[PDB]
Amino acid sequence: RAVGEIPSADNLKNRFKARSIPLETDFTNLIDLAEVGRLAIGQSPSQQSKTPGTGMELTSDGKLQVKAGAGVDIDNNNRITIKSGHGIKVDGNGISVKPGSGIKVDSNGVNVNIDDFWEEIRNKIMPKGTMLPIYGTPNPSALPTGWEWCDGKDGRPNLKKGKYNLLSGQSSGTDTFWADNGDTEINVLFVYYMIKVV
Amino acid sequence: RAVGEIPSADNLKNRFKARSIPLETDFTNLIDLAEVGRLAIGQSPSQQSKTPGTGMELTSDGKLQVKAGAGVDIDNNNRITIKSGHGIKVDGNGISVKPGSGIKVDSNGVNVNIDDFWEEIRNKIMPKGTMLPIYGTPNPSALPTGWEWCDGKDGRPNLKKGKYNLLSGQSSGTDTFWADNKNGDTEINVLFVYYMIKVV
Amino acid sequence: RAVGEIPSADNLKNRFKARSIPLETDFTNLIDLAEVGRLAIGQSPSQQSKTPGTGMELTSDGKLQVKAGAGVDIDNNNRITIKSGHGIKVDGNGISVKPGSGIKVDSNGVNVNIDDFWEEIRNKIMPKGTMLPIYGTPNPSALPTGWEWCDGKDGRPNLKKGKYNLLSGQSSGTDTFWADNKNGDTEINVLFVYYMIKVV
Amino acid sequence: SRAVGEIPSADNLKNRFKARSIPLETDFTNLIDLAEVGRLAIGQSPSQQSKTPGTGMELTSDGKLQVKAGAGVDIDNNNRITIKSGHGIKVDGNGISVKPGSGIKVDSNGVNVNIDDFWEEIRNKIMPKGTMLPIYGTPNPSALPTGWEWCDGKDGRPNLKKGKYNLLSGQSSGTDTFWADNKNGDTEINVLFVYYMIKVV
Amino acid sequence: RAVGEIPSADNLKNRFKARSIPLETDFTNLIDLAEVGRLAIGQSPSQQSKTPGTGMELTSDGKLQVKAGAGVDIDNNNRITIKSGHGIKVDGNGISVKPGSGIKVDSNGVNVNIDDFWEEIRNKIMPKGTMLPIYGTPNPSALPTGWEWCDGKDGRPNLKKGKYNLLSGQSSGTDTFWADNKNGDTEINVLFVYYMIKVV
Amino acid sequence: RAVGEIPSADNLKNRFKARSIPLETDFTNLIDLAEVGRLAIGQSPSQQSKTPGTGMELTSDGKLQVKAGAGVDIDNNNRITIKSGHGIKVDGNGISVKPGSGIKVDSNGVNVNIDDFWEEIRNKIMPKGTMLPIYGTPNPSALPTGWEWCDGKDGRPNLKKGKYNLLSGQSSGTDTFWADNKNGDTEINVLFVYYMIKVV
Repeated sequence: RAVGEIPSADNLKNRFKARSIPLETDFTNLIDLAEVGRLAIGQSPSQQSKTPGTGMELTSDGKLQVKAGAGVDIDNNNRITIKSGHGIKVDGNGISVKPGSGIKVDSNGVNVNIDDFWEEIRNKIMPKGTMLPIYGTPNPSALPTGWEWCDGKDGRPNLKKGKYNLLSGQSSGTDTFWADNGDTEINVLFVYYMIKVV
Repeated sequence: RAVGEIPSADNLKNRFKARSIPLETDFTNLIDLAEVGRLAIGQSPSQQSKTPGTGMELTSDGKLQVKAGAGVDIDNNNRITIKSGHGIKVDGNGISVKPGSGIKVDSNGVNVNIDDFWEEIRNKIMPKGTMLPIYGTPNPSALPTGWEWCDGKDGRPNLKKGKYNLLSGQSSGTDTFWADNKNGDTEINVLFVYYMIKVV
Repeated sequence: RAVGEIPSADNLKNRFKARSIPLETDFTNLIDLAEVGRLAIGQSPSQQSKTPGTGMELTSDGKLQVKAGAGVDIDNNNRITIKSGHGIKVDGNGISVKPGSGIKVDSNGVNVNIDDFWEEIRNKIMPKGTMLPIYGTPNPSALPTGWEWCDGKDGRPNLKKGKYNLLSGQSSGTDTFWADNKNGDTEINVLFVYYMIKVV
Repeated sequence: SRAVGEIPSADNLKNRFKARSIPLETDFTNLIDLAEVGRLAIGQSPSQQSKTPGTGMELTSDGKLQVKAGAGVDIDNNNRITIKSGHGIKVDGNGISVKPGSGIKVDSNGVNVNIDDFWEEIRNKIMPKGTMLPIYGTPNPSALPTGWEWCDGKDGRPNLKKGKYNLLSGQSSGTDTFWADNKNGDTEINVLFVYYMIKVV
Repeated sequence: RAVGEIPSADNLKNRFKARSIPLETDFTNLIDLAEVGRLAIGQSPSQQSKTPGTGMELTSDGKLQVKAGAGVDIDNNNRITIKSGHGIKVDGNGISVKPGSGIKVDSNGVNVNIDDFWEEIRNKIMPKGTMLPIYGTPNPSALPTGWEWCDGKDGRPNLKKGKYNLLSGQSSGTDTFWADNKNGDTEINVLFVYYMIKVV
Repeated sequence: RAVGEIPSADNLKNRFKARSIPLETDFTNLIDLAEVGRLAIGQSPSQQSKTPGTGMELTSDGKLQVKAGAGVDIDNNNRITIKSGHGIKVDGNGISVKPGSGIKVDSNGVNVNIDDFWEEIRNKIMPKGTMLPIYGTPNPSALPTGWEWCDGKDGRPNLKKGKYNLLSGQSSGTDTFWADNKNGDTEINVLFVYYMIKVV
């Protein structure tokens, strides 16, 4: 090397000196960029609390992930999903109620459906063999399910066995008696008796 | 520069040597600081499985985020929410059952409310025009809703026509027969009751 | 130091130069490594949008975390759980329906249980002191809950005071009339029945 | 290294950094020792017993290492070390030599006396102008040395052939004669003939 | 540090990479500068002959110094000086010739000075008591030093006894003879001279 | 790596920034140390003249060495030595004057030695055959070298041939004339001497 080509000591010293502050600046930036990862997982000495954020944990090998609690699960594709218990179904419509006996679910919500249980309630209220009179101007209202007119058939009392057909208390069986001219008028209202067969 | 001032060769060499291990310690720490990020996303060569943690995925441009599955949604404010189907409402108070007909929902849970349907059950049991006798010590219990006394008003039967007012099987209209208390032979006992009739 | 030990100027130059590209690679790789964490929280100048990914937010001290919306809660051990409003139970078995009055919850769904409310429906339909006749082909059928036979005991009406025991409209009390079997011209049929009365 | 898959492991990175430490330590040790050479050369090293330039050398005030000239030594116009010559001495391309003056010749045998420059002066301190000497010639006299002539009467010279007998006599100037006999008398005088020369310078 | 302030990866990468060639240039120059002193002492792997230059040697502790040979000395003040032997003086005027007997040294050079030895030479030539005739033109040349006239004083011969004063014989003393100037046949010619005599 | 071991960012930053000044000191000192060699050879940009110091030059391969001028040589051992021309010799005693013909060198300096040339000077003054009268009483001084007594032997003249023995010009040979001591009228004085003759 030609000695004349080489710079002055002062030039050389200043070329070294002039890199100091750019270096400190680059390294400061590089350290802060790296610190981001540690802040993210909440393990930085500069944080108030050395713990991950809401709903997160750290695996043994430093993966930041969802910490699942009650009602939450992870499916086969590593997706966050809902664990369903009794009365719930989870499908593509989301979380919905599973209808059982006497219930029907719809856009109005969870609804009662009497079809499944009204007969059981009737049976707890009125026993087999209960008789009820129905007033009909000419005609009585329709038989409700489980009931039959008292027409004599099929084990059923006959209540057209005369002009007058009356119930009397506290025995089984039939009888007749005769009346009619006297001092005492008895009024009668005609009805149609039905009987609970079930 | 005055040559007397310049340190010895050993001072100088020692000054350079004394920084080597300090430097090694700083670069080690800095590299391990940098690595944390790559660990967090499950992409470190030092991890067994190079996959994000539970519930998580990476965007194609490097963001770590939740991966929503069945019943889970992301709302308009990027929050994690629940998707409700039929019979479920989701709001401020949380996930609740939406009450429909015959159902009331409170802190005891999902409850039957009979107000919405008991009448319908009654009508399946007891048709319009049903007549029921109520015994009254003097006074009968009050009418249930849908019932009236058989008092001869507004088309209803009049079971107060005379002293004795009996129901008889198996037709419509009224009639009368006579008993004779002077020269009668067979005693009939009678209990007075108050008949009501179902007017719905 | 003996001067013969010392390498050529060109050897010394070469060892310095040979480290330039390696050092550049190292610093390149360290910068990209440390970038991963900023990419992950969505704060990288290289990203379209400087926002966390779906479902995530940044705290003020730089933590990446789940952004909880409607139905979603964070428990005491920092877990993402469901917030249950009315109707809903959340526990180890998951999201279930909480059963209240008249409801039973099982593996078939939400079911109605009548035992909690059928009696209130009965009472809406039939008041205390209602009387019903029961035809017993043999004996009668059995008594329903809340009822009793009209056997004259405990303030109940005595419907076996005689041979013939009839109900009549439209009062309280008892009485008797006499039918003329002897010489009466009109037959009356009588079907015997067991009257029960509702005591609640 | 945009894609995360391309970025080396943390261990590999740390090992690349660690690997350079000792090579760096070596390189700097060598560079420092290379630099120290100059400081040693001028005898200013802390590691040297005496903080002085080596034999014959000094340092200028702006740091140059140069010769320190003492008695007899000079620096010429082209900055060359040379010899400073006083009287008797010449210094040129042939080296240091002796400057010859009067009566001296210098050659490879050394300094020599050259009588050509002074023998006449010595002669003149011994023998005055006018000195006459007789030369015996068996027939002929030896040849005249420089500065002498025969006494033949020319240019004011004594004439010693005027007669057959030409004798010198003390204690005057001039000439004269007296008569003897060739055969008769009582006392014989013997004569040897010579050739007289005279010093004319 | 607020993450928005931090530069892009790429920006940082260019900041580091831009220093490479400036650094190489600086180390190149600094090594070349260091190499100067090893070149100066003739100890450089790039020099054909690893030897100090003309006139120089290295001490054992690495000082670069003059190597003195014949005629050259180092004085007490470490100055390069000439060593002088017989015939020579070294002083402020430099190297000069020291004059001895019969020598004068001046700006013309080394000269013979006959005053110191011409008398020795005369004594080797002419013995004490030598007589020489001086032809006077009337008067004779001056006496050389060491000589006196033959005037008859202080034991000098008297060459003015008579009219005729001749040298003779082969002996010592004086005598006289008588010429027959009256009757003689043979003329004898006489030239007069001034005899001087060497008295040292 | 356990993330709890890694120090704070401010700690890491401070460690890098701590070294900045020490390194500025070290490189400054090292640059100054290297500069010493360039100063020594007088090639330093901070020197007024980019020239070697007094009596020095640089070889083309960069060696600092003595620049020999007139009088000065470099010997086969690379030593600075004196170059000797005519009249000078150089040896263990240094520079001295070399003695030739007619010259002796001692501590008094350069001396004329007449033994080498006085005979030549005699021969330029007096030729072979010169005759000189010596006065002595009763003996002459000793013969100088190169002379003999005129005693008639070995080709020399016989000046003791008679009672009186005179020299006469201007010729060769011998003769006799007669004086008259009885009758002569003219007195001649004679001084007796010893004639010697130069036989070289």
